[PDB]
Amino acid sequence: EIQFLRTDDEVVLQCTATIHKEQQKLCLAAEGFGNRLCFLESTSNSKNVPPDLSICTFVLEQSLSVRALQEMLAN
Repeated sequence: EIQFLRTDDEVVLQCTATIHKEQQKLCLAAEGFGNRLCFLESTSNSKNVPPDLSICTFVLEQSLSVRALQEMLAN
């Protein structure tokens, strides 16, 4: 009944802002071409300004354990 985040699923990372006693919802965005630095795209003001979700989505490839990751990195 409750869905589980599984690998190969496309997701967006959202964080909440409490600036000046206002709940602002922001997503983690990055433009791979050009500036590699990540920035935030606001999604709480979708009524006034459309969010650019095209560059805020990530795909979860692997969910290896810590020990399995260490063995990966050793080998």
